[PDB]
Parts: sequence; structure tokens; C-alpha cells
Amino acid sequence: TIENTVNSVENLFDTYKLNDTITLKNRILMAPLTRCMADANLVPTDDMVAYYARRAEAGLIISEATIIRPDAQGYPNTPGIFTQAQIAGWRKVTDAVHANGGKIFVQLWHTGRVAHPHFFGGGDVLAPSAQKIEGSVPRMRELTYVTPKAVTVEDIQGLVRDYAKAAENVIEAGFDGVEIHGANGYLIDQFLHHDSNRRTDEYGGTPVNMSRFALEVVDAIIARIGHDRTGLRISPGAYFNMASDSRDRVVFDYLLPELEKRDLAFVHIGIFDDSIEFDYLGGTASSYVRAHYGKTLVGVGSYSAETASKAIAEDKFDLIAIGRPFIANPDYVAKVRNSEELVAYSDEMLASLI
Ligand SMILES: Cc1cc2nc3c(=O)[nH]c(=O)nc-3n(C[C@H](O)[C@H](O)[C@H](O)COP(=O)(O)O)c2cc1C
Ligand SMILES: CCCCCCCCCCCCCCCCCC
Ligand SMILES: O=[N+]([O-])c1cc([N+](=O)[O-])c(O)c([N+](=O)[O-])c1
Repeated sequence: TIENTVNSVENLFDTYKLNDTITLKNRILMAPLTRCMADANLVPTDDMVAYYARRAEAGLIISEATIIRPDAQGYPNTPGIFTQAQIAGWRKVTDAVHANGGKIFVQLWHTGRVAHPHFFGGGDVLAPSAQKIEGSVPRMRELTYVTPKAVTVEDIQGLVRDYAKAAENVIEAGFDGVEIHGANGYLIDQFLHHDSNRRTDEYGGTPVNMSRFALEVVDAIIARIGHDRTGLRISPGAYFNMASDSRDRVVFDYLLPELEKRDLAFVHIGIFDDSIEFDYLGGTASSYVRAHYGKTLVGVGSYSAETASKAIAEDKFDLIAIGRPFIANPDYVAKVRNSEELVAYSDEMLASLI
């Protein structure tokens, strides 16, 4: 069991060959972490360059969620990858990571119903269905979420196009690849769950239909940059801006074998504590995916180096993403390697970019 941790995490430092294109120097990923520190043009800053560069001992960094176009924005100062200036800013980031001997994927984002018009000139918020989430944008003054417009099939075609274009830009920006943000209640995840997807056309109703948008985005991006440079984060368990539905599991039962056919660089779980068991999944999120998907899997969520090592030793998943400890400890990898004390994460640390 994972709690029976041992006195060595050597396996975390195994070389891991993702595919013919990419080999990782270790199994430790920096999880994607929104920091809200990009400039007014949503361009990565030189402070962001330094922040990523100092974490290049990670086998692979997954960037903070990066928006594909303006109506994807739901939080302040989140970087994009749709303008030339943004591409240039990211190129500074990737160049610095590579110069430090690291690798980095961008996480491509559209927030769907979690966008807010304050950020993009009062335009329409888009989602599979006109189902508003509760509340307001965190850490902002009174920005109440709004009822989305249910996307038309023409909207959907444009969105697929824009995911694909962003992927092309990612290559110009010198990233090693893309992690498609299909998790945590955002646009792609919205198509995959019944709470948000009440459609009755070819994008709703059945597992095949509800999976259609995800697969169209994945296929369009592969067509642009190749399967070896394409990963996907998913959240089979509803927990963030998403109500649960007992019918969601069969959507993922369909999706996962379909994803296997695309021979992705990895599938990555989106969750905060993977020790949590989901009734509807019959156990933990990672164990559910591991039972329905037989290629590289990134685990995440409240793992220590020790419990991650044990999980990987027990074949529960292949790579470990580390989030909050990488905020608290820029030198996470070195400290783990040398058995040094790690600082515990505190939410207060988000005020600083170090
Ligand atoms: C401040 C913060 C920002 C996050 N931003 C993202 C993000 O941009 N994209 C994403 O998929 N997950 C995001 N997450 C979730 C993390 O990637 C990760 O799944 C979560 O922090 C659990 O892992 P951990 O226990 O090692 O921190 C974020 C989490 C935190 C705490
Ligand atoms: C500033 C960092 C993020 C702050 C908000 C946390 C978002 C994730 C919340 C974790 C899970 C809560 C609800 C889960 C419901 C279903 C669980 C079985
Ligand atoms: O504030 N945020 O923009 C934000 C974004 C993401 N995300 O996944 O893209 C999160 O998972 C969280 N989160 O749950 O902490 C926050």
C-alpha cells in the first residue's frame, strides 16, 4: 500500500522514455499552477521566466494554464498563446528552461462557463449548455459568474481551430509539447460531464457524443504538432466547478480506450488529493484511469516523494506531478534527491513569485 512508505525514492530519478521524441531525465513533473502574474497583454514576464527556469531539474514542467483566445479568460493576468507578443514571451521561458537542461509543455486552456466577461470586453461566455456556475471569480471584487451561451456547432468548429492554432504557436514558442487542459471543470471537461453538458445534438447525450469535442481537439492538435508532443489532463471525478452525476463514469469508460488509440505522450489526472475515493468511480481517480487506460499515466494530488515513489513502484501510475510543494520549494527536486527538509505549502505563498 502507498502509506507503507520506505526509506528510498530512487525510482523517482529513473529516466523515463515518453516516446521516440521525448525522454525525461526523471519521473518528477511540475504540475500546472496558475499564478496570475502575466502582464497586461497576457505576456509571460521576465519574472515568470526566472520562476520556471529555476525548476528545470524537473523531468518535465507543465506550465500554468495558458488561454487559447480572449474569451477563455476567467482570472486576472493569466497568460495566453494567441498573439505574437505572447509567443515571444513564452520563447524566453522555454529557452531559459532548455538552457538549464529542462523540458516544458504548455497547458492549453479554455475556461468555458468559468470565463468572465470583465476580462474580454463584455463578450459572451461560452459552454456546452446554458448552465451557470455558482458564485464569483476568486480574489476579485464582485465578478459574478454569468449564464453561458450554449455554443453552436459553428462556435465549436472555431474553438477546435483555435486550439489547433494555439498548438502551432506553442511550437513557434519553443515548447516541447502541449498538455491539453481537459480537467478541473473547464471547457473540455464541461463536455464530458452531465452537469454542464445538457446538449441534445451530436455533442451531447451519449458517451460517444459527449466525448466528441475532446477527441476533435486532441485530433486537431495531433495533426498540427504530433502525438508525441500531445498530452491530456482529465478529471473523471467532479470536484471543481462541477456537480457530480452518476452517469459520467460511462463517458470516461468510452473516452479512455479512444484516447489510447491516439498514443498520447501521457494522460494526467486533475485532482487535489488522489487519496480521495469517488463513489461513482469505484475508488480513487488514478486507480479508475489505470483500470481503463494502459499507457503512460501522470498521478498527482497530495503525494509526498515517498508516497509517489511507492505508488509508482506498485504500478499505480508512471510519473508524478507535484504542485504545491514546488511552489514552497523551488529546489524541490534537489531537496528530495538529498533527503533535505521540505517547507510545507501555505496559500500565503501565492502572493510571491519565487
Ligand atoms: C495555486 C494553484 C494553481 C493551480 N493551477 C492549475 C492550473 O493552471 N491547471 C491545472 O490543471 N491545475 C492547476 N492546479 C492543480 C494542480 O496542478 C494540482 O493538481 C494540485 O495542486 C494537486 O497537486 P499537489 O497536491 O501536489 O499540489 C493548481 C493548483 C494550485 C494550488
Ligand atoms: C488557490 C488554490 C485553489 C483554491 C481552491 C481549491 C480548489 C479545489 C478544491 C478541492 C475539492 C473540493 C470539493 C470536492 C468534492 C468532491 C470530492 C469527492
Ligand atoms: O485560479 N485559477 O485560475 C485556477 C486555475 C486552475 N486550473 O486548473 O486551470 C485551477 O485548477 C485552480 N485551482 O483549482 O486551484 C485555480
